Amino acid sequence: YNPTLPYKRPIPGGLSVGMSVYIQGMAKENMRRFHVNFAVGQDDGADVAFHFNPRFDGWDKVVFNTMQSGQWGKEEKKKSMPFQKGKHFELVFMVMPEHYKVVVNGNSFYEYGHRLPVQMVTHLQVDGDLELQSINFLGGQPAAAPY
Repeated sequence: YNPTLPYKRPIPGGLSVGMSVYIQGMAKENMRRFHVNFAVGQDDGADVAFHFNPRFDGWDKVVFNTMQSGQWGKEEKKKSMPFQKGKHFELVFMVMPEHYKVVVNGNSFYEYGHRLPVQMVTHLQVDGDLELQSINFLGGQPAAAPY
């Protein structure tokens, strides 16, 4: 709840199709980039099923990729920037059978097809030029997380 950075949060009960990740934060006034990782492990070198990476340099854009066995795969990207320097934003990831759907501030933004099984994701990692306000989960079985 208004954590530091980097922020690593275990997903109570694991990640499953149907769930949603709700991120509230603020892009820094001097932001260059930041990322959200759907990681498969606690450690920093853990593989990443879905890497969401907004980049503010040259062509303002967002990069999407997967890291398996320490190797980044084919990079995907949308040459559009839904975030604004110094502005509060609402990032929502919905897990569907075929892909993660990204919605920024209510605006549908992208659909990243699954490369790594959704269920291998155990942690949500956030870091970069932003202020993190909160990370919330919706749907699925909460296991030990109270609500």
